[PDB]
Amino acid sequence: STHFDVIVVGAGSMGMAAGYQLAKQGVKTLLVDAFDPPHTNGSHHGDTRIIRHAYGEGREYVPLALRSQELWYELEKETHHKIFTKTGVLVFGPKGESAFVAETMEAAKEHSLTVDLLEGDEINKRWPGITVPENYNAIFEPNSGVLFSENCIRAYRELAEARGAKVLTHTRVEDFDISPDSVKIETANGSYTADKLIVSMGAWNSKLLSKLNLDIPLQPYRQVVGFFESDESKYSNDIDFPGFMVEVPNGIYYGFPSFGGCGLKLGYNTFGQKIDPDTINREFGVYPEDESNLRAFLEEYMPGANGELKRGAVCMYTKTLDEHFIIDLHPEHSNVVIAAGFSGHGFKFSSGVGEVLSQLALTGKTEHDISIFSINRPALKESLQ
Ligand SMILES: *Cc1cc2c(cc1C)nc1c(=O)[nH]c(=O)nc-1n2C[C@H](O)[C@H](O)[C@H](O)COP(=O)(O)OP(=O)(O)OC[C@H]1O[C@@H](n2cnc3c(N)ncnc32)[C@H](O)[C@@H]1O
Ligand SMILES: O=C([O-])c1ccc[nH]1
Ligand SMILES: [Cl-]
Repeated sequence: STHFDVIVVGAGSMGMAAGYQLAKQGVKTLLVDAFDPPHTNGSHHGDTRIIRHAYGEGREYVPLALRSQELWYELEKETHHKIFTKTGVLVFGPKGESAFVAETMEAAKEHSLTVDLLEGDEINKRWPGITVPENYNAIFEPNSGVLFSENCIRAYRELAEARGAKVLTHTRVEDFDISPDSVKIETANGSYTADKLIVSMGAWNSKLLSKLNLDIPLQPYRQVVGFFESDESKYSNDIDFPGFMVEVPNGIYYGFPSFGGCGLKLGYNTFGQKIDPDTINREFGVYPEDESNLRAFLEEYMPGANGELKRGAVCMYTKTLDEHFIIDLHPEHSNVVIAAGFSGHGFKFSSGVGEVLSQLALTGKTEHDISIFSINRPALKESLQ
């Protein structure tokens, strides 16, 4: 005989943040997760995540990125877990041949963000360890950096539970039963009811949203990252090697400086295997592209960090057709909030989204402008059953 004010299905990056925001307000919340967050089955492991402010995916994300940054600073002061390191983020690519680089620069200009603009040999000179052609240009953002994503979720969870939130782990939600005055979920461990529901199952939204009469194109992608033994005198966070996201002819790559000798971490963002979250192979190296795509980049742009592979991780992106998020109320149920399709670039915003989700669930509205994340926008090609 236990109901709840709000139920969060999927206590990961977005869900746990929401749980923390709700618990802080004394809202009796229940968070249900198929596993035990943080874990290595979803989209939040791999240890680190980049947070950028000058948004190359679109300047409309800036306000949320800035609020998220402030919230990350708040979390740092609230927990013993490490949350953020200001490595700065470097963005580069061939001059005049990168929409990403261009939009990043424009976003920086339009929002009066503090950035450094350099090109060619200036890049190589400032950051020994980086070798780009003379025709390359870049924009460096000194105030953005790296988030320790697993620590973020763990901190949010510990804070939320301490304030009353309940977390039901290793419990997969299998169905939903929504009424105008309440919401109900069904699991093998029991059924639960509340006044409001927040759906944030990550990669699994592409399989379970149909249970909510929603037909939205969502494609999960297998994305790997590798840690490589590197020249610490050049790639360590200690010597200010920055986090980065760059565009080269074959696509977009991202990386992190070596922290305490863990080695430089690199990822190839443009490519990934289309998969099912329930049958995805989470072993690094099973596909020759896993390690080959990464070394091809390192050999050309960061030769000193192309050493032995120290560690590998397999994680998932969940893309929408326009690659913009989905944060909105269910079109037929104002008491249901949806957080989906973060298309590989949503963790940095998770703190902000947690606040947005909490507001939508409790009031049906949010102070933040989330118009570009509308669940009813045509660019999504959504529908119902
Ligand atoms: C994969 C990846 C993503 C990524 C990245 C590097 C890699 C390799 N680097 C990033 C970066 O530098 N900066 C950034 O802003 N984003 C970056 N990303 C993307 C980001 O990690 C993802 O967008 C984010 O983690 C998405 O969060 P979301 O909360 O959607 O996904 P989750 O953390 O996986 O949580 C979902 C949870 O729900 C649970 N679940 C699933 N099914 C069920 C059912 N049936 N019942 C109950 N719970 C369920 C999962 O267990 C999971 O915990
Ligand atoms: O959003 C990002 O900064 C990012 C890096 C890799 C995937 N997403
Ligand atoms: Cl994602």
